[PDB]
Amino acid sequence: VKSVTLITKVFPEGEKVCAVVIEYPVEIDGQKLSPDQFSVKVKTGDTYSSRTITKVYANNSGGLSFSIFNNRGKYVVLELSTEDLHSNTIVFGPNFLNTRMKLDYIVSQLVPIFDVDGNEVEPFTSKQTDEKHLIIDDFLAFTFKDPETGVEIPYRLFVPKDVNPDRKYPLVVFLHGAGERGTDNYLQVAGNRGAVVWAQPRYQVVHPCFVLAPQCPPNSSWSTLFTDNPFNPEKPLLAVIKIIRKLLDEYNIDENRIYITGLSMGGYGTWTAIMEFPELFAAAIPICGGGDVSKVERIKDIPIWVFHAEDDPVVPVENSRVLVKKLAEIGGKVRYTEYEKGFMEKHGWDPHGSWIPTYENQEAIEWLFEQSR
Amino acid sequence: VKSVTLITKVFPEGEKVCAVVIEYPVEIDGQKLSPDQFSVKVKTGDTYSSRTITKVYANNSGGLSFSIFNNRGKYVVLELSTEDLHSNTIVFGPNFLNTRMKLDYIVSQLVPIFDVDGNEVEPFTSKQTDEKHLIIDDFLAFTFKDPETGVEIPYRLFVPKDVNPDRKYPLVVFLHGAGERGTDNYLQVAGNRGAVVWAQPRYQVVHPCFVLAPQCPPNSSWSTLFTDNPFNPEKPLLAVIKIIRKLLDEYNIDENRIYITGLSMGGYGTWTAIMEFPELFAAAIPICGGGDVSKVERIKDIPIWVFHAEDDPVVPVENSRVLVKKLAEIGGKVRYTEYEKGFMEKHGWDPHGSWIPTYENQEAIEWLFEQSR
Amino acid sequence: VKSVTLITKVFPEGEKVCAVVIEYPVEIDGQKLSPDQFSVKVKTGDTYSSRTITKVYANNSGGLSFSIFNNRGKYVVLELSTEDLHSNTIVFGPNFLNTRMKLDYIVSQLVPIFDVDGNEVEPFTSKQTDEKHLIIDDFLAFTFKDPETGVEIPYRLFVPKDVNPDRKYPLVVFLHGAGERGTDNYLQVAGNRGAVVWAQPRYQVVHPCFVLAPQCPPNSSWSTLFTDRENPFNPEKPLLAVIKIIRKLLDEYNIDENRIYITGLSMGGYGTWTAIMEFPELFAAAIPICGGGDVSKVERIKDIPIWVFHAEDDPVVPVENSRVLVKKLAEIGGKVRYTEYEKGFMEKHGWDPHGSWIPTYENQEAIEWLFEQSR
Amino acid sequence: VKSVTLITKVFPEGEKVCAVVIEYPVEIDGQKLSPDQFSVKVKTGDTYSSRTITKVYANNSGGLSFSIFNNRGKYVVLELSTEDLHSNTIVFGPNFLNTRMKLDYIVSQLVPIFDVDGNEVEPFTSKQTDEKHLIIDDFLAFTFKDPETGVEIPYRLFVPKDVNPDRKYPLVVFLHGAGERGTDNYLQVAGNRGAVVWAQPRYQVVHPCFVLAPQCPPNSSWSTLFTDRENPFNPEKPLLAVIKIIRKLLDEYNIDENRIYITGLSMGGYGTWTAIMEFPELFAAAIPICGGGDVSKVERIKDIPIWVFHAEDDPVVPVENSRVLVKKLAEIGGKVRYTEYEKGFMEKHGWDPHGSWIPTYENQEAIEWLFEQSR
Amino acid sequence: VKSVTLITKVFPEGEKVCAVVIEYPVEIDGQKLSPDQFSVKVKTGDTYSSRTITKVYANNSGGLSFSIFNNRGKYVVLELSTEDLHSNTIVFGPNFLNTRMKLDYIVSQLVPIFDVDGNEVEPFTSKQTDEKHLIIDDFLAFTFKDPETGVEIPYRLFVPKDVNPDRKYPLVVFLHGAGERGTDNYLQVAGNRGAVVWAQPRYQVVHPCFVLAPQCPPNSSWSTLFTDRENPFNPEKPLLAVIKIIRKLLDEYNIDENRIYITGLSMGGYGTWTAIMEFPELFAAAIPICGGGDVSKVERIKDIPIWVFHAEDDPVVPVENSRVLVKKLAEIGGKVRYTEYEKGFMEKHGWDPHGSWIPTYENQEAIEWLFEQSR
Repeated sequence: VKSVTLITKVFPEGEKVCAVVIEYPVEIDGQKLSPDQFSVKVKTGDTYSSRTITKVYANNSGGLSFSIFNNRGKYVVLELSTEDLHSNTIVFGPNFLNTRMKLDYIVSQLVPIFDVDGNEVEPFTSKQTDEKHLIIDDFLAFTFKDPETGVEIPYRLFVPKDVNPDRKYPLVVFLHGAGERGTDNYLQVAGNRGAVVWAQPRYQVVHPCFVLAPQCPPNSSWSTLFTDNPFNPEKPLLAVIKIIRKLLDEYNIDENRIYITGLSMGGYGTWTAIMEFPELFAAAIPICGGGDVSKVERIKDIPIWVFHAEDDPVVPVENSRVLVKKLAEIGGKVRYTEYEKGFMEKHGWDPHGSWIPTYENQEAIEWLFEQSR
Repeated sequence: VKSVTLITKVFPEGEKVCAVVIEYPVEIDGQKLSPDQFSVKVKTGDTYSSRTITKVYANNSGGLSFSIFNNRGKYVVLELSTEDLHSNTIVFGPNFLNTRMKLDYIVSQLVPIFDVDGNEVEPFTSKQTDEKHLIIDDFLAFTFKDPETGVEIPYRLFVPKDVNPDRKYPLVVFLHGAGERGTDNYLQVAGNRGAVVWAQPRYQVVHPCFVLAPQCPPNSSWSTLFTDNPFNPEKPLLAVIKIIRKLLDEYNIDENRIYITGLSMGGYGTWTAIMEFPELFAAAIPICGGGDVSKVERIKDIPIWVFHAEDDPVVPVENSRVLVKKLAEIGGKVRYTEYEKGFMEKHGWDPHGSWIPTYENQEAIEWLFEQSR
Repeated sequence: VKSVTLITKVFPEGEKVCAVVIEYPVEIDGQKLSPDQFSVKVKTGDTYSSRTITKVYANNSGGLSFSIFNNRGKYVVLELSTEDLHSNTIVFGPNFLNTRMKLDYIVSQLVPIFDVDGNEVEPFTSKQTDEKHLIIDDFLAFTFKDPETGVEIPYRLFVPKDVNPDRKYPLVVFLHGAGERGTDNYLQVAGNRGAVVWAQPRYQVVHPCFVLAPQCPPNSSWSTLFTDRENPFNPEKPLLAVIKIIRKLLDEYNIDENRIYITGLSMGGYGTWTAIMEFPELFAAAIPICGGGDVSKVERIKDIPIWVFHAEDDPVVPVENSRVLVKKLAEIGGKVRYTEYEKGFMEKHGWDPHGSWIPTYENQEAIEWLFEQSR
Repeated sequence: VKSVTLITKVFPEGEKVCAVVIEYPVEIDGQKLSPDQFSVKVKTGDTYSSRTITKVYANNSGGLSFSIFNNRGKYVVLELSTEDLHSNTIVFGPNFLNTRMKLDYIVSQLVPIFDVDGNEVEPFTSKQTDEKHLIIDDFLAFTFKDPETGVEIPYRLFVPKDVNPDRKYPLVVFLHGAGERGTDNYLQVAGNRGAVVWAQPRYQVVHPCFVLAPQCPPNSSWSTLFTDRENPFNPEKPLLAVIKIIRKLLDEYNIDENRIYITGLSMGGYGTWTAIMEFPELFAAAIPICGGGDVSKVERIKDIPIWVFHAEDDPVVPVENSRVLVKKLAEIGGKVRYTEYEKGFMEKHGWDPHGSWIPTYENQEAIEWLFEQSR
Repeated sequence: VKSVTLITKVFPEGEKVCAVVIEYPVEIDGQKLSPDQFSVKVKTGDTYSSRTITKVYANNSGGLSFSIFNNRGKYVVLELSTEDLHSNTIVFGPNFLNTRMKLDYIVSQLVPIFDVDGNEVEPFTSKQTDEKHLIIDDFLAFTFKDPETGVEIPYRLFVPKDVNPDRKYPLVVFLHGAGERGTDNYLQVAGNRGAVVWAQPRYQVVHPCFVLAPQCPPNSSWSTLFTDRENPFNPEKPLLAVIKIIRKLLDEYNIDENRIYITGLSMGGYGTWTAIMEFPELFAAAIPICGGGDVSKVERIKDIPIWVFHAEDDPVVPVENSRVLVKKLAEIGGKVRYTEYEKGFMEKHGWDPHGSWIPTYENQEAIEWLFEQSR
């Protein structure tokens, strides 16, 4: 068997293994395939536990493309349940610091299966020969060192394809994630849909654009939140602005539509970037953060859509209310969606994670792309 | 008993029997009625199986109008569960060709029931004496023969009521449905809410309008999809344009607001009608189809809202993406709602059936009626 | 449709309607019948509730019989869940007096059905036209007028069938509990399996067998239980009458003076203890279920085989009532057995702990044991 | 991997695959094994379904034995739910003829596992390489050729072990039902616990014991049941042959002429009734389960202890068939017992009411009773 | 509130807290009480979990007694689900040594309640103030000092009540299993129904009865089981001591030398086998449950009635241990019975297969049988 390839996809909750794709040396008859023919298990961290296969099928493609008219062949896709316990690639160890386990899978075809010419294909068992990281393999990895010197900032950059080069396109800049701090240049783009949502074909076909997901080192934050008032720019945020300038230097990016959005720490981060560099950004979506209300007047002309859940037990909701109230009463350009108590838990999410429905809200995506300077 | 009348209503999934209405020769006390007093069963096709009665009540009306203040009399309504196995009137036999069984019901009042003057009304059992087809009996049946000659095209036409005649009103033209092909002049209007949604009082009170649901014969399609590139007009679509001209000839229809929408085969159909007759239509909603991207420039000024689910295993989603991407980058007037993988199955629908949420989306109805030339 | 007949049968917790039999104008093939073609409902008391039909079949007998081989005939049997709420015929009224519901059913064939001839019998709906009381209908009804005391006592008696007139057979006499008191001559045979078990074919065919089941009248009781707060151990008129009727039976029938057994529950349990103690000469063996006791008198019963039953947690009749008789019986040289149902045993099996007669009449060992007794 | 062995065992409703034993090249610690490390599947008939693995453990025996103390060895046992749909080895074909499925399994170790040495045996997948028939493999296979009639009769015989050659022991002869007819010499010992119960260690160790289990051939039957519609009570060739083989056994073995017991079910129940009535001199005691009867002949069997079993609602063999023999037996002076399973009792326990042999062979009282009989 | 008393009772799997009784300052009507007015909780070990209250009622006794008739008094009984996780008093520690939890409860009346006087007792909350050990509190505690060997042996002895001093009565001696070893004199009477069943009123009233339940000390065991890897069949000091104490009892009490019965499980099963084989003259009958054997010695026990019990799949004590003694007993002329619980039987009933003492002490046949034995 040529390979068995784990597929990962970023789900509102974070990155998960959603499929295994097995490459056969012959052409499998999908019609006759079924979940009970295979097993897929995940190592954590010393025993394996089962993954629920929900669907099976086939193609000469080898991503997750199902077609009823030819269910075949070389490639067999086993879909996995995203509700499985160990579906997540990221484990939230006991700080504001998550990590991404190396992926450890064993896969077996359990019984013989029929190929297109009606042979049997014999059982096999195998560890994976691959990962493939969906929409997260299309973000370029880069490093930027703040010279003079010298905080290094890994970042991920999505460049649109294939999109006439004598035109300029928006930049969406994203800020994770206390949990997503680190040095690996992956967490920031995998913790949630913050960076990746903008890169989905559904939105790219209609708002082609760049996305920037920089990564804050451990023990630092975007604002002086974790380094002590928590509202001033900290050197990682400082460095991001410079990365933005480099990107406009290097790429056909529309200076009139640089958008910024961020989450929790990256919430503070968003308010802070707009309040310190207010000529730079065309619009903002700060999610469950705070910022300096004495400085709201600087940003009265930036369209902003604020999000926060009422029952956020990590970042008090009042941190959004206060900015929203001041912004609005001074002539504004502000929206505000304050998720009701119980809403989040009703949808199976920690009430801090208000970024989940926010990035799943097509009204807000569309809104952002209507902004300009 | 004067009659027992099956009521049908078109549900997003298609037409179903949702009630039985029994006409008594005296006036029944609804207060005292209950589901366990009756039985309703459906013949398929050689045994009968039970229908779940969910609610009972009464009136001098005899559609499904429940009133708590007088629960009486002549008329007894038994509501049926739309989740029942054999609730659908249409069976999807093994092609791209569905059919509508003749309706075969037996109904019994099981125990004596009380009338308003406190008599008993004795048990009875009966086959149905009637169908009544809701909002599907308000579409006129007509035939059009393409003279010269001679493909005949049955069609259904909803004419608004009662709406000052010295004014012009929009035409909504709908295209089913590979499955809904046939000759009966019913399938097209019963397969799903494609034609009927526009005719609902909720929308008619505020956007009075005509609707046209023509029917494509078997073995043909709207575009050269099923007759072989699948993007050119096939003679049934050709004939529809002529039916549209006849209708403007015959009816006070606003030439500036002829809207077109369609589904799958009728998806291709929609793109095709706009790309070949671009002066004719004011807006379009193509659902899960494709069309010719070399011809997108002709339609750059037609407002279009495209719909497709990501995991459509019949019509690849890329068929919408490609048109959307080209349309947008050339100056557009295009929306796009690409339902996420898992969305459809989460709501109990085959992921091909993206027309179901689309016609259930009040934003899209309203949108269409804001268009004009 | 010729008739619709309610089939009742006495189950451990009393008599329930277990089947409905419809006599069709022609025969019918049951192979093609199915539960969802019919409906069965009870009234209670001004609405109906459904009986759940668990199997449909056909025979030519009219009872419950079914062979895979010939599932056909003019009779269609609809069997009903015995676990249905409204299956019991007897509503337990207060305080200690039960009443049987006049039975009230409507039945439907809902869809056409195939016949042997055929091919279609049309839907019908109907009240019932007949009860059939399976096993209760083999007990002849009689009334006895006690010529010494006026008291009238209705009774039901089972006479064995196809038995040699030249041999003699045992008599089982059953005394019912308070709740079965009445004047209808039905209750005491339908409230539990107390009379009827002895009359089941499974037992009759190995131990043919008369059964006398007397009814005691609503404002007395077998012993001075309900007719005195001093010592409810003395024989009351109804019990005394029962004796005279045992003697009528002996005169009228080929009954074996040496094997007149006696059992009863609760008020009938006191009844049983009182009977054997006041007439030690009469009975071969006794099964007193939840009753009570003249302890001063166990010496007269020293030689009668007795198997006592009671539940530890009986909240109506303290278990100590059986324990005391058994203790004394035992220490005096006995011929006594005693099964005392553990706390919780009854509710575990879904039974009020007072109803200890329920597992007892279901005990094959107990039945067999009674029959190996004699004088 | 040295072998993968299917363990079958005869359960009350017939023979099921209950375990899969894998012989590994080294020993293994079961302390560290768990059900989710393996997979077990049957074919039927061109797909597989899973057997549910309920416990994993190791021994050095190769059978089902497990001690908490040393959960280790080259053998790994995967125990399987006996409630799985595809556990039975025997598919009930029509009309009255069952067939055993050639067995078809694939087994997997899915993840690496720790060994004693060690530390890793890699995943493998495999068809089985062996059946082991637990208890059916102690019955020697023989065929007898009846020299008077040509008929060939395959039979299985259990010979006791570690028993004194100088004493003599009982013979239990089992006659199987219609469905077990055939020519394979396996069916009649695997279809139910009829032969094998007598051969279980729990009983052998208190009542050592030969068991003869003859097979009757697909187009006849023990009595003139299936070979005549006039009176299916006469001995047919297969039964007659069985007698001759009892005599061979007596000649060849230290069997006690005074304790040749006989039981069978259904066609074997008729068989049993016919055998004892036509050869009253031969058998010490009989257990005929759902069979039928020459009533004219019970006088010859007057002195044979007999315990009849039947279910009231048997839809294949009317219960009246047992009732009639029992009634007569009883009134003539007997030595007859009779347990008749109440309507519903069988389905309550999940059993077709015809299979009354199932609770019967599970009755310790019945087994014990047979062994206290003799001439 | 006068007191809150924990009611414990010995259930087949050991002693559980089954009720909580509250003594109120006045009487109370239980007719008006309901489970949701109270709360009951255990500690374990630094949190509490709820006991589920299944019924509330009142009496004037203080124990579990309830009559429908007078549901009233100063005592309020809260009955608790015996299926609750934290109901057992005994935590099974390692390796083979169990310990009883000091008991730790808090109880609440949550809402006001109506009294007889009345009309309101206010909410209260409280630790318990009392245990009451139902049946374990009828066994007097004693210690014996073996004057030949120093060994001290605690024991519990049940003396019958209201019994004639002039007659003599049986002695049942129970030897507990490894886990009940200790020095507390409680374990061996609370770990299972081994001692206490004989002491239940249901049995006492038909077979009055002493029960001796000795405790063996944590680092030995009745036979040379845990004190030698050569042959664990010899009498160890603790067993020897037990004998001397049987003799003390005979001296001190009206015990019948002809009916000293003996039973024990596991380590107590070995104990039982060893006892009767080394002192054949002493015991009338034995029930050894999952134990093991000096096979060379069964000839001395040839005449002792013995009913052995073991489960086929016991993973601690191989069933072959019972099979071997039974086989020999049988072939030598016996007086031996043997019930061997089938594989799966135990787990089906929710029991570890080693605990075969659980169904055994629940077997009325076994109990009755022991009592018909004598010399």
